[PDB]
Amino acid sequence: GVGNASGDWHCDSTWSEGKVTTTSTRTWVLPT
Amino acid sequence: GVGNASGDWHCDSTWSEGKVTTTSTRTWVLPTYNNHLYLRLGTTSNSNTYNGFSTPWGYFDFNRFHCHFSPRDWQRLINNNWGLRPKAMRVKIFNIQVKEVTTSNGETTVANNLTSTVQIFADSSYELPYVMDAGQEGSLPPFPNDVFMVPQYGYCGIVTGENQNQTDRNAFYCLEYFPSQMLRTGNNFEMAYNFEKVPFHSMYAHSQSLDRLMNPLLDQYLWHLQSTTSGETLNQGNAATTFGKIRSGDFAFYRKNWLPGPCVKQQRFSKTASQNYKIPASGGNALLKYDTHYTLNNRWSNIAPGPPMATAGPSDGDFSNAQLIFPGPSVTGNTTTSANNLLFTSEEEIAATNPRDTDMFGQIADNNQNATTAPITGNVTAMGVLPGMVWQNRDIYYQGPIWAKIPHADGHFHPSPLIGGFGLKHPPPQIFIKNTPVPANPATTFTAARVDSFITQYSTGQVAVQIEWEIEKERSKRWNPEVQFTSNYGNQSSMLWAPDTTGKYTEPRVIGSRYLTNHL
Amino acid sequence: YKIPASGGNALLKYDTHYTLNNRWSNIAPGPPMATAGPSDGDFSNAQLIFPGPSVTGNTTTSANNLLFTSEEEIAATNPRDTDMFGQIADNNQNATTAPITGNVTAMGVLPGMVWQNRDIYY
Amino acid sequence: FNIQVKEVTTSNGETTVANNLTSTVQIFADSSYELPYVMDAGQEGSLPPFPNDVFMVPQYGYCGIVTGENQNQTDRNAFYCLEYFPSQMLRTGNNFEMAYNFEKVPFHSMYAHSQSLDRLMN
Amino acid sequence: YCGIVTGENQNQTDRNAFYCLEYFPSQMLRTGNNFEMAYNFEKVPFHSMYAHSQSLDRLMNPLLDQYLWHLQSTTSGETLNQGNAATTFGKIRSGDFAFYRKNWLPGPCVKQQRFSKTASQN
Amino acid sequence: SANNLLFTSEEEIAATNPRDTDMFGQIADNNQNATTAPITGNVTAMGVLPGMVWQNRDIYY
Amino acid sequence: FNIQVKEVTTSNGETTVANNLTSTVQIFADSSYELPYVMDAGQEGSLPPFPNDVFMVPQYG
Ligand SMILES: Nc1ncnc2c1ncn2[C@H]1C[C@H](O)[C@@H](COP(=O)(O)O)O1
Repeated sequence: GVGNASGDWHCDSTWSEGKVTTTSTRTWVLPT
Repeated sequence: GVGNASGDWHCDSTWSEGKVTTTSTRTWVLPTYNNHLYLRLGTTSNSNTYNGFSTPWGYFDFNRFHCHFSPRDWQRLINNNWGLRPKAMRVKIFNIQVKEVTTSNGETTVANNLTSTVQIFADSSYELPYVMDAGQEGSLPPFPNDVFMVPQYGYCGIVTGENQNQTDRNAFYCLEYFPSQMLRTGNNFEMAYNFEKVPFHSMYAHSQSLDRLMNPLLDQYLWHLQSTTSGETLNQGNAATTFGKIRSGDFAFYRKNWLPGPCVKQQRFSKTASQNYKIPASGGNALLKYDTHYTLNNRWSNIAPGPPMATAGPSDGDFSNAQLIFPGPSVTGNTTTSANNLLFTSEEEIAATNPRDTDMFGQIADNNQNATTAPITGNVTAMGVLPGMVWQNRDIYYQGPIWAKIPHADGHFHPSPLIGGFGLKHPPPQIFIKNTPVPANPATTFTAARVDSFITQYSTGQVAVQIEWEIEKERSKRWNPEVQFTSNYGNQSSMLWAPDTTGKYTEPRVIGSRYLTNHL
Repeated sequence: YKIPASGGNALLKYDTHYTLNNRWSNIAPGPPMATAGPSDGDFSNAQLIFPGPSVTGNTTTSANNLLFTSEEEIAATNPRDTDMFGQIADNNQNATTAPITGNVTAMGVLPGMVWQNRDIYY
Repeated sequence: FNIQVKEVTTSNGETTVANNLTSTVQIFADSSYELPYVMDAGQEGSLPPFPNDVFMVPQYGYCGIVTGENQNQTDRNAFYCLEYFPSQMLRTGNNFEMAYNFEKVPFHSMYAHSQSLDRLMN
Repeated sequence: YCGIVTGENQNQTDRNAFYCLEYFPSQMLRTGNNFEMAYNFEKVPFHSMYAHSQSLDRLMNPLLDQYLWHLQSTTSGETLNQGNAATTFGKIRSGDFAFYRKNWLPGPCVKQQRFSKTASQN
Repeated sequence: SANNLLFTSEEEIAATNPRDTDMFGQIADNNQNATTAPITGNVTAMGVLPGMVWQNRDIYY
Repeated sequence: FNIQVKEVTTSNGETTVANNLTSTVQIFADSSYELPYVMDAGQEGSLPPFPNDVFMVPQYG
């Protein structure tokens, strides 16, 4: 719907003994 | 959906035999801070220098008591229960409305932008520096029908030396690095939290004075030496020493089981301008230097109301820095000449257990007396805690803070905010909020430079906070009627504790919580 | 030294006391501290005094008729009653200015302190 | 136990004493600690050490908070009336009993240190 | 091992004690014999291996100002003993941080003499 | 020469507690009055007080 | 029902009105009779008799 957001802004890094997982979000502009 | 409200406005207090639950709602406005960018901050001023950052984010703060208690409620609470302590909390933000401003020439137009997002996250992890806790504006307003502006979030960084500058140690925390929820109208946010077991705050005044708890009728079975010589003259008399069994009446001499207080002395000033010595606010001898302060890393930090101590009553002509000062209804600006327009908190009630702010802790023999050398007593001003001491904490106030976060350090002793309140290791989390950026029309050919042209927006909605307080009734066996706080206001042209003809609302007096009595 | 029991300079004023709400309350045997042995010729207010068999009335001239409790045993862990806690540099020494030590009389508890409590008595 | 209530005739010159069998003495102990505690400090009245010594029960009196150097009372001062508490009534042949459990408390140290704190090193 | 020393003079009191290691049962080994033992530490506070990135005195939000007021000056001017009599109060504003009432006091403390690594300065 | 020695240091602690050579702070050691000037006392020894927070000395390799 | 919240632009000379869809009007009725009752005596504000008459909600004092 128009009124509902379609995703949450999460940027994160989670570290493991063997693997690290990176996550980042950004806002963008698109011209014509 | 766009058409449906996402929460109802309920403000309420429900009272139980054991627990009272407060609930209040308010409407808020959120600007766009710093045109969307984090800014370094620092000034170097000698006894003030500081360094840090200002953020594009804003936060909700419900740290003042009056946020959750209507005057009457506060009354009900304090005239009936001995202690109280917060148990659990839950918050929710809703009816987000994002506005966009056209800003035509001369006239600025505002219209809803339905598809716009404001982002909220609260951090449990306490990874962001806590600031909600001390001495600051931004808490929801006391009166329900008052809209408020969400405070901007800015944090301080460790300053080394008297000069402000940063070391490698200084750190930068970027709010965008945390995952946060994104809302649009029709979206809502909610969270819950549970306070940790904490000592019930004492809402009573001692009906006994520490120094004398003994039975007036009997006399100790111990003896003390009363006089080295005869007569009442200091250096003359017959040599013999005399001992005497401590009898009823010579109470000041009774050996007791406990010592009254931890203590730091405070300078005292008189509300009557005339009485004080002349002291400037600036220069080599600005007041600051003469007011009790603690030297930290080369910087004077003036001690805030200090280790709880007794203080002159509110009406008294003399007042100390130890007491907290609140504006008072009548005062118009940031500054005022006569202190008759201010409100003073006072801890007379504490006097029964610990030392007075302006007076000393006591006096100690500072010397080994001898027939040829007279005895000298030293005046004690600062006294750290000693085995067997018992003291009372500073009282809480209707408009005083509620909790404060206990510093993450190896050692802390008897955590109780000094400003008053409950000390928590994990305090209600700061809830952050910010309006997502949006972009003005942007150039047709690509440019790497970060975009800087944004549409102007602001948002508004309501937040609702509910706290569940655990309280304990009195259960005293005192016979004579207690003191209780009742208004007692004289005939008023425009009644107190209420909005007035202008429509303004202001709190008349500062109110504590210790009206009920209890013995030691 | 000569000291009266009454008047402007009655003993009370010179014996370590704690000012509470404008009233001197003389400190009872205070925070546990070491004290002269019972036999010793000097005694402090810190020690507890008991009548003793021979004493007839409420008052007596010679303290040889009284009984004194003493905490010599405590000496191993904490400071002496009549002596001080220690002495601290009360100044920043310098080639042109000599070092000054301050005598410390009252000392609140500090991290790492260990002390013994006053003993119990029959 | 073995409550014996006596009544005194008090004739002229001579005072006579005789038992009144139907008379009541009332005892209650309060757990709730609602009455100000006084038993605790520095005072006569404890049972005598020697068993075969009869003793006089102490009279109960309590202190009130004094504000200032001058004695007078504030609203804060309170009055506790013992009759306001429920208490047991006895007559000869009636007895009273009660029990209590101390709370866990640090063992009192009944030893003297054989080492001096300052030097524990080898 | 060290023994408790009474006084400034070394000598022993009855209190001094002697511990003889042979009085304890111990294992006897020869080549080919070995000894082993285990132990469990007790729960203890994690040692802090970090440096504070904030200075205690200022934890507040630089941007806002307290809602409390303090008295700033008894008189006008910047000269210590001259000026107009009136006392002035002011709402603690952003910047006058040294004046912000805080919730905590920074440290337990004992002063220490200071010396300079350059021989000349002392 | 002390240039041949190694010194441990607790600069890091400075954020929370007082400096070794400097004092704890200064207290009003007097009751000011129009005829009598205010005197501040230098505090050298300070026992623990309610609301104090400090760091412990660091460990070393 | 059919709540319609309007927002007014109020340009110069001319005042414009347009719907603001996301706006909230709040209603509660109190059973508990905790608020002083006034509906009862002698006063204008009741719905108009004739059906096709729009009316202005009375202000509460
Ligand atoms: N407000 C507040 N928050 C957290 N901790 C507190 C507070 N007030 C006192 N204390 C602590 C101080 C000691 O650690 C402990 C003593 O328990 P006691 O039962 O008081 O003898 O209680």
